[PDB]
Amino acid sequence: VRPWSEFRLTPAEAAAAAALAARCAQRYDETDGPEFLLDAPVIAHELPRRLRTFMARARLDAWPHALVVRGNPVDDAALGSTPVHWRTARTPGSRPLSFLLMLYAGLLGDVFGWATQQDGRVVTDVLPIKGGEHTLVSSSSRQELGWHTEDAFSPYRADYVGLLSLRNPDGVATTLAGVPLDDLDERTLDVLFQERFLIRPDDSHLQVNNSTGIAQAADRPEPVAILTGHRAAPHLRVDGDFSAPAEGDEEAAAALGTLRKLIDASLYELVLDQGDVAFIDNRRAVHGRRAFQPRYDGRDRWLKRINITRDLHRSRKAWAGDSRVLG
Ligand SMILES: NC(=[NH2+])NCCC[C@H](N)C(=O)O
Ligand SMILES: O=C(O)CCC(=O)C(=O)O
Ligand SMILES: [Fe+3]
Repeated sequence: VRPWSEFRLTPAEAAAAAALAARCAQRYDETDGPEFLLDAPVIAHELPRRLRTFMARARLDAWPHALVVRGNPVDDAALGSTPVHWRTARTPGSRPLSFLLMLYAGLLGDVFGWATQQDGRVVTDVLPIKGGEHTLVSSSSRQELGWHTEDAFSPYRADYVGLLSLRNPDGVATTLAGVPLDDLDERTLDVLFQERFLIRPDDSHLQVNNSTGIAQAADRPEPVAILTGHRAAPHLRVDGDFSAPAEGDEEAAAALGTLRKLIDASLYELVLDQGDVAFIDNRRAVHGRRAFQPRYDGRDRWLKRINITRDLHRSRKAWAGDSRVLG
């Protein structure tokens, strides 16, 4: 095999991890509180050793687009109905699973949120919101969520995007694609490495997607490269919807157009069943979500998600209130 690295917890490992998260949910008032934010990486050292070994070695592999952990138990009855909105989605039934995601994430890096996304929460919610079916945000449904680097507009975007599937009864697939190196000619590749492209911020950073900097990003975007790093294993920064060539740059336009078609043709599906966790490498792969028909009956697809950077100090310029919410 697969383009991702997969780990399946044994029942005993899964019980121990869940018990750990339960303990944290008893001792800490909230997942995004400063106390648990600082303690979670240390508490994570108590997770099962086989899981910690996987996370430590897999993060260092050069190939995988995602780290996938399967087999966390989720009791639908204890979980309760899927919320109608992210504002009210911190339900007691989902609380321990949110702490669990935080613990797993603490093995990979430093977690943060965005002041302009779900009220600057660190653990956020992905669920279908009635009326937002044909939008370009993660609460869409009937409209396929086009592939994208998470927060491509920003130089402080996550290195990893964590997704915990609380329920996915219809098996809706997350979509993934890597750099199509096997099909890019060297000239096209060279152009993609140059600062000849524009990236606007996606709609989830707009004021209409929050309760009661981003402006200058979609209005006066600075030219940026789509590919960086090693020619033979580039890092990727693109958004299928919000990317564009520099004004009048027909050679960059042709390179982006080619890249769109190659990623479209190489997109593959990863189904996160209930309890599955995925950490998507936001530098090697773009990700999206297949279109699906929302239910609105209380059992809709529901994910918790979290942004992870290897170095919070790389984003010092963007620290808003504290270091864990970027502006
Ligand atoms: N090309 C795009 N649709 N980009 C935006 C992706 C959705 C974004 N990850 C969100 O949480 O809403
Ligand atoms: O809907 C999914 O499975 C992924 C959503 C997504 O792209 C995100 O919020 O990072
Ligand atoms: Fe995304």
